[PDB]
Amino acid sequence: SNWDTKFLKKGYTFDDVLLIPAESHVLPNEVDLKTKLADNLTLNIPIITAAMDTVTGSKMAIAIARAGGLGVIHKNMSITEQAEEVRKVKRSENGVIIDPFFLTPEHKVSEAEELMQRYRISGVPIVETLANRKLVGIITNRDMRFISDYNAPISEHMTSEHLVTAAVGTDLETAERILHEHRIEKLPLVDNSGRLSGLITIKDIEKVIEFPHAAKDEFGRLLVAAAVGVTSDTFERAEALFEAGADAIVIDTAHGHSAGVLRKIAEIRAHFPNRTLIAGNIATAEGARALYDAGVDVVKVGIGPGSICTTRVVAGVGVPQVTAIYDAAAVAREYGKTIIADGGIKYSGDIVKALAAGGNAVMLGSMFAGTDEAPGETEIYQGRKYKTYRGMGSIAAMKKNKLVPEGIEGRVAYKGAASDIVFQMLGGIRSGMGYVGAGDIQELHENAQFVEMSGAGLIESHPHDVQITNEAPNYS
Amino acid sequence: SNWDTKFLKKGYTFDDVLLIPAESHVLPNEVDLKTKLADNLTLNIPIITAAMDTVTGSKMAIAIARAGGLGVIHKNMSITEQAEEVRKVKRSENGVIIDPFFLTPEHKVSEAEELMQRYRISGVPIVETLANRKLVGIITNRDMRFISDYNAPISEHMTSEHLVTAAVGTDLETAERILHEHRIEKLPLVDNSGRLSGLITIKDIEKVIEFPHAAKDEFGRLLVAAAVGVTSDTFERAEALFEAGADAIVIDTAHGHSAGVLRKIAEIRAHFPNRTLIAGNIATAEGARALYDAGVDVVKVGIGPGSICTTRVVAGVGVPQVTAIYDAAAVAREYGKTIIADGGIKYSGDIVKALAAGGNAVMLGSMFAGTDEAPGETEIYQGRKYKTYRGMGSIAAMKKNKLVPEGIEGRVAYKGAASDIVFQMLGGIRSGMGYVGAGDIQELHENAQFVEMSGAGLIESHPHDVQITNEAPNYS
Amino acid sequence: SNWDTKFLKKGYTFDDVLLIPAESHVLPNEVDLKTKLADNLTLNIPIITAAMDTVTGSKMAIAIARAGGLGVIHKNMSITEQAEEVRKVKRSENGVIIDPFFLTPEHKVSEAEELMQRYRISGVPIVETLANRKLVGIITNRDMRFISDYNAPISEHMTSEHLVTAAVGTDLETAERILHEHRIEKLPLVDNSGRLSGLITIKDIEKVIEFPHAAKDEFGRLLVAAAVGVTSDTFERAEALFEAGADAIVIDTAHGHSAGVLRKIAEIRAHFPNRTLIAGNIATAEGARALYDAGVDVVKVGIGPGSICTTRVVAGVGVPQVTAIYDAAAVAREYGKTIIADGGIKYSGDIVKALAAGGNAVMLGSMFAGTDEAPGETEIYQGRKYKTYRGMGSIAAMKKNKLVPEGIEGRVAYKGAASDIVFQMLGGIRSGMGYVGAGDIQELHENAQFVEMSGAGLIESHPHDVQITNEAPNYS
Amino acid sequence: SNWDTKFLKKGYTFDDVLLIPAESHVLPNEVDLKTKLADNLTLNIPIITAAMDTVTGSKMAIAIARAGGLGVIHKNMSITEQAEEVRKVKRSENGVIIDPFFLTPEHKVSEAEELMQRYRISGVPIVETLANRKLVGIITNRDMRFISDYNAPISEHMTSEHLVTAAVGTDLETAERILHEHRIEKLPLVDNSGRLSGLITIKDIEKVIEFPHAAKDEFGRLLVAAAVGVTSDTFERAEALFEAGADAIVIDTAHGHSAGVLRKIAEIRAHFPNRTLIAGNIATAEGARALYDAGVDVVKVGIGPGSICTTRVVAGVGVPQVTAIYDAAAVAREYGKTIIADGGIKYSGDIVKALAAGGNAVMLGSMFAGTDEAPGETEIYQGRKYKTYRGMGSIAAMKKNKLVPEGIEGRVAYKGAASDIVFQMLGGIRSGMGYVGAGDIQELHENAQFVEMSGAGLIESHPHDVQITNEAPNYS
Ligand SMILES: O=c1[nH]cnc2c1ncn2[C@@H]1O[C@H](COP(=O)(O)O)[C@@H](O)[C@H]1O
Ligand SMILES: O=c1[nH]cnc2c1ncn2[C@@H]1O[C@H](COP(=O)(O)O)[C@@H](O)[C@H]1O
Ligand SMILES: O=c1[nH]cnc2c1ncn2[C@@H]1O[C@H](COP(=O)(O)O)[C@@H](O)[C@H]1O
Ligand SMILES: O=c1[nH]cnc2c1ncn2[C@@H]1O[C@H](COP(=O)(O)O)[C@@H](O)[C@H]1O
Repeated sequence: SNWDTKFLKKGYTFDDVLLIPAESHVLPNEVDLKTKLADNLTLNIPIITAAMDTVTGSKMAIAIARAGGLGVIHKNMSITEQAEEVRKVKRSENGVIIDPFFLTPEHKVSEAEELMQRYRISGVPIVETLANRKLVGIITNRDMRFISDYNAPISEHMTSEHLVTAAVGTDLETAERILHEHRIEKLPLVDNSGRLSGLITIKDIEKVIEFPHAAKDEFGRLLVAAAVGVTSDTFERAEALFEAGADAIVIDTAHGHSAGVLRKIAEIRAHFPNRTLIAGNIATAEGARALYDAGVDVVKVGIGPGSICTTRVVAGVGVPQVTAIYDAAAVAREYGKTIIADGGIKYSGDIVKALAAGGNAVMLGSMFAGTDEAPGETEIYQGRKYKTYRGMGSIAAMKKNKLVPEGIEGRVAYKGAASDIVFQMLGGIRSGMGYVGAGDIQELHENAQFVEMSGAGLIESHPHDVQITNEAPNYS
Repeated sequence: SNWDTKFLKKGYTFDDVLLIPAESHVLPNEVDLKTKLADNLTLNIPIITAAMDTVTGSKMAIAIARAGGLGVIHKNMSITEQAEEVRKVKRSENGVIIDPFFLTPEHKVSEAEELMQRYRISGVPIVETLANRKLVGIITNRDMRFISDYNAPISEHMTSEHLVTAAVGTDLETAERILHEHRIEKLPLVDNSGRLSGLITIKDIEKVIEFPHAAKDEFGRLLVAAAVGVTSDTFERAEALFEAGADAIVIDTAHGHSAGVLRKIAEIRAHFPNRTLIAGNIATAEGARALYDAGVDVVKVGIGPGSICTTRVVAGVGVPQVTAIYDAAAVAREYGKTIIADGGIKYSGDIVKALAAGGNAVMLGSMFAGTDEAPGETEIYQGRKYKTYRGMGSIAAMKKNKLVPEGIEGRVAYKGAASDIVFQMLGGIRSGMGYVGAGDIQELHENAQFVEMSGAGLIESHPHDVQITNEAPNYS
Repeated sequence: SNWDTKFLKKGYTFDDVLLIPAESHVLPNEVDLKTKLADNLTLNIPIITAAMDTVTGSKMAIAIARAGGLGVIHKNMSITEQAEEVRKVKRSENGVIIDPFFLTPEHKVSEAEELMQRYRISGVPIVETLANRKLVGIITNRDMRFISDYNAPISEHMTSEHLVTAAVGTDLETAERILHEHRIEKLPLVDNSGRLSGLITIKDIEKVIEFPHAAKDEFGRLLVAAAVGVTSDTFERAEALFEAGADAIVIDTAHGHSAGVLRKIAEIRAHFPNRTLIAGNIATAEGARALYDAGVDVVKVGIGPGSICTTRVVAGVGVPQVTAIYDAAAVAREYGKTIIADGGIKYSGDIVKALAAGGNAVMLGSMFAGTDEAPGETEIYQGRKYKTYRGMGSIAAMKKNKLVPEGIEGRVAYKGAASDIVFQMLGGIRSGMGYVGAGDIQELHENAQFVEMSGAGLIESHPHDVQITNEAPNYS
Repeated sequence: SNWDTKFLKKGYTFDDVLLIPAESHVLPNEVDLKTKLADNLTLNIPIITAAMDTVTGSKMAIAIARAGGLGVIHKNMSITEQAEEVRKVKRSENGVIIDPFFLTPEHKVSEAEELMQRYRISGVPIVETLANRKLVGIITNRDMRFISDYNAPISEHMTSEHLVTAAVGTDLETAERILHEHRIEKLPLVDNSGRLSGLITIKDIEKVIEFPHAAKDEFGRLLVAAAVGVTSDTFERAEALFEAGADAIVIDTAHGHSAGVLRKIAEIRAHFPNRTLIAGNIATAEGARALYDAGVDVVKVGIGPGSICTTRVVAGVGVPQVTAIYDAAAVAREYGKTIIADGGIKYSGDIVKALAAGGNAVMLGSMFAGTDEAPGETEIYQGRKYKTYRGMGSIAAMKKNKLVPEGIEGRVAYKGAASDIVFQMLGGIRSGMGYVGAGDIQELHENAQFVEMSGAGLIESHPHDVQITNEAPNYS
């Protein structure tokens, strides 16, 4: 009976501690920000965007991946809508490197314009038979503008020129070379039998230049994760997401230490033995252990620290985030697995503390909530523009009247491009890691130490006794 | 001499702790909210409304009982007024299942309309003799509208039809059946000699449907408690209340660890050996022990935590509520008795903490203070409507000029129906208990543990860094 | 070297602790508020008014004494002015019970009106010779109105009636009897030789009725203390004050643990071996010991807690008041001497904590600062009236430009009569002592215990979550 | 692995502690404020002005030195500009006591007016040959006004009078005597061969009177320090500064516990074996040790406490200042070296705490930021005048767009002359040291102790419950 151990212990939150400076042999610009979450999941920056309908849609998942992070597409939409959202992220870069779009000569140019405008593409590979996939040509914009009547076989108006192709598996470096020698923009990839396997474009090559640290899969396509809950349509949902290309699924739950959740997760794992599973939230060592034991690959920590979260107020449950991460990370290392610090982070400095306490990555909602990419609804008050930001446990989100919320509905100032937000936080992360001499996150877990501060020390830590009219892009 | 133990120890209040999540095998919707306070007192929800003249009158006592709770009628009124207030609660449902109203043929229809409008009833059972109680008929509204001159014997204008009755003790299920077969709304209950014992109505049956979790007595009448102090008119008051139907009395005192209070309580118990006694406030283990030893059944904990309480400021006395509940609950279990956590609760989450620290029920004042049912006086400021809320130790309350107050006078925003307030708090209670895996309050005492948080952790616990224009019905 | 004990320990201030309720056998109205500070100094209430030029002049010293307390006349004025201020307090009640005013027949009625209007009196005892003091008569208002030309011997216009007198030493009870039988208002007291020793009046008898708990000396005259510093004019000042009637002097210093102060105090004691000495401020056990060892009777505790004090901010020195009182009171009991808790008290509850931590009395400045009696200057802002309140270490006070202040200049709202302020605080003191069961201050030191509270607990202790538009006379 | 010692310990900031009063045998006006930082560096007051482009230029370095302190000229300017800034401080008093300005008869009066107006001087010593330096005369204002055409040899218009001189090495006391007997204002110093070595003026003698406690070098010239970073132009910079007269250089770094910084410092020391080196910031015992071991003479402590500093927020790194000073001072004494408490000081009381925790001097930025001398830019808001104050890590400062700041840009109210600010802080320092009985800073380290206070105690420490409309020059 814990009646005699009713008051267990004290917990620390980001504002109770500071990282202590230490000898350092690594400059901020040379710290390694990569983090491997699972065999299949390694990110170039320890940053992940929350699965919230006001933060992560395909645009955000695309922007955070290009920056080297991971986006988790929210499940507050139909399985079909969420899967298509996921496909959009996979189709972004090297979109058709595999599983290309294509039509037959039989089809009508109209159908070609249908998919050229639906998936927004300059050309459509044309194969003899949808089943044979033997490349016979390709229809392009130039072709569509020359064409008068679209109600005709895409054949009559074609490109039966001397097809220039490359073997399956040619990389971007060699394709760029081939595209340059032939003054072309699209390079179809076919096997030794002329069967179409995919297509490489000049843009793909350019995007590699534009976003050098993008987190991508084996095919050079941006990584993406998607969330699902523990309901009757979970499998259906999970299989639709994986089939759309998801590199991992996130079983998002309010209480991950629930028998039911553990039951469903084991069933999900039993069905997807190879896939990467990230699971719901816990804030204790046993909760992390229960989830790992259930087959999860990555455990997300966080009960109540959310900016828009009212769990601690309405249910009276939770644990200060720095302590929760730490207690859970003790198990993550026992199992040689990973953890995501989820919530309560408001400053770049908080990210370094969350990582130093044992996190392998942090999930951010509030910090991205008002960007160009975030799906939130724009509002104007006092002339300034805002972006709605609501907890998934709020009334509006839990919608299709109030029905016992664990979160609130709010809004945050317009922040502009997410790439800028990310750039500001990485600088703080690199500086933080430079101060404690951590060349990589591993050293951070092993060497970084905290000094506890009081409310006054927190005051000293923030700028004080000075009137600020123009704030820093990394401080309020 | 405690001079060497002047600084005894540290105390915790609701905002210093959080309940730690734990493995759970019970969903929120299946947690058991019942709580037995005494052999005679079991509630369907661990909620009780404060004995304050701005919170609990008969309307509130009726609403909280229908929801499964208990209302404590305040004593800031004459003994006669408080007793009638109590009768109103007993007469609400199955109001005349026993001790029915009745008149004789002799009486004048006028007297019948007198009691039909005083107690608001559609019919008046008519007996041959007030002493014989032999049912001879019943006068109804239809009868009153047909009647021209009321200054006449209720006989001349009557209902000497074929009386349809049921034996004493027939339950609502069988009465409903009888009422339906005879297309009637009132079913008189008589003994084998035709003597009237009570009456069952169609509404009674309907109210059982409308409020399925109502806390009721052996007769299916809503439960109710009433408060009394320790003065010379206490006995007179207590006996008037019990005689009106009170299921328990609350000896409400500022300092329950007083020799005088203990003296009076023992005298009250010596006189009412069977009755359920709930007693004044204490905040220590010895105070609870002194009261239990004096014969009390349920001890209420709380010295100074009240929203409108100034005891800690003007007298400088008190103890942080979570510690007080806990220290007292240690004794409650030694004696195998119960405790009510009284005051300082502002959020549904606080209720779960109060219960987890050892409370068997919580008493709420502020949270109900501005509802439809609360007796407070309405005020308008800035266009919005408010409801006065004053401590019973304030000047105005202590009235029939300032006379050394231990509390203040205030007001709170209009909250609408109390049933809605209750519904919001139960949801939070069920979620809280779900997180720690407590299927019932007992498991809550035995298994739930607290983690201590600092001021910063409290900040993290509440929503932050987000502009809220539309709040949740369960958070501010 | 304390370099290894640089961080000595933690200190508590009034807002860190609460008194724990305990069994009680004494009602608030029967608690004993008396406190003996020294053989010569016993007060009826443990309250003393600060020696500040904006708080204690003769009017305040008179009002607090009538209530049973002690007033300390400030030294921010000439020795002559301070002594006369002191005489005014002694002349208030039984003003001429000894050392009466008197003139000879020789004098001119003009001189009689001079002193009748200077000291405001209805009559002037007239003696044959200033040196003989043989009562020959008495001139009264009635006499002055009958008199046309004042430039004449008070003899020509006289009262050589049958003198009614009483022997030296007759008390008020017997004098009242004599005054009543002779229908007179003034009763001269003479020795067996007709020599005038003093005079008793009807008012004196009435004032005993009006203020039953007044703190008075052996002659039934109100008690009074006066402050002096440690300078070259100290002796001159101290002897002028004692000669005016001071029952005690207060050697007020910023740092009482100074070699110089201890030197001067010992010299003051060596010169006044019988007198009651109260000395400067200390906040440690050794400081209290140094002062006691120097010959002081009562030590006042307090370095930095003052509402208008900036010592802790500008010098960075001080110790939380509850800890200081306690550390010093440990020595006070070793020496069997007393302590005054000086400063930082803002609520009546704070008084009980200060007494419970070891204080024998508390000195209040801020709480009396805006009363009728306080010498502060009235100011009007937003229509409301204020009363200036400045620390004696502020610039303005240290005046005859800024010259390195240890305190600030401020103002407080007009509070009305001090008797009302006192009445509100005693009620809280009696309630506080009732809760812990302390029948007298001694039991308070021996039995009362503190429970430590956090910032949150402090929040819980004060009224919260309620809009207050009309405050209590004992809370803000 | 510190993974098991992740939460190292608690840190204290100025607002967590208070100095405890102690027996004292020294009055404030007799405390010794001198502090020796190095063999070559002893200040008359433990105060140094921050190397910030909005706080310390030559004017400030001049004012703080005259007061007995040390000014550190910031490096946010070209090496040439910073060196000239430094020369200005050396030329202030006894400006030409050595290395005097001079011209030949050959030169044109025009060139004489060029340097008389560039360096603002009443006269120009004239020597036969720039290489011989044999004094032949001196041109003065009177001479320039008599002269019509400046395009002529300074010879034609001269002062070949009977030259009055003094031997090299004559002090101000004897020079004053010589200047007085000859009714002259400038006294050339020449060797036994008539070679000019320098010049003493009446003003120099007057400035000794005007600023009696000025911190000066062996030649009676004000002391001055200058900052440099760890870059490729450091040596060039350091040698330019020393050559301009710098008495010490400050290697200012964000993280002084960096391998690179330690490398550069050792190289700087290896090159300047005699010079006084003050180095970057650390907040740990090892960091101080690493720097001392690298050859630094004085270590400055402080990571994150700055008013305009955001290091703790954006990087999440730092340590409460009182703890940092103390941990570092433990090493300073092991090595018998010194420390400068850098940042987080807002009140004079904070200076005493910083010194008591082990500092030998404190560096102040914010407190001087809006003075006459501070280089900040003036701004007007609401009619009042402000002075910009920005962290050297802010965007604007890091300028020649945002580029990952560790500090912010702000402004502070106009404060008037710095001499007044200094005067207010010394008074508080002397009072603070008087309370703990510290006759000098050494006793402060050895005897002073701290008592820890809570948030409430901090409240008690500051003025409270009083409306202040006119603040003290030493408190807000
Ligand atoms: O209504 C809610 N209640 C509790 N947690 C929520 C709610 N909505 C989102 N969250 C979680 O809390 C985190 C808050 O992130 P933040 O806004 O950056 O602090 C998200 O990643 C979600 O896991
Ligand atoms: O004037 C008063 N002083 C102290 N306690 C009071 C006073 N008036 C009511 N109370 C008590 O404090 C509780 C406050 O409940 P709350 O407003 O919900 O926090 C009530 O149940 C009463 O027991
Ligand atoms: O300028 C000042 N500095 C420090 N203490 C002061 C000053 N002026 C008065 N005091 C002291 O502090 C106490 C403050 O009382 P309060 O205003 O009731 O808190 C007075 O009794 C004096 O002993
Ligand atoms: O942008 C910045 N980040 C961190 N420290 C800074 C920055 N600018 C100046 N400082 C340092 O912090 C101190 C702050 O002094 P203060 O304003 O008096 O608290 C200065 O002496 C510098 O060492």
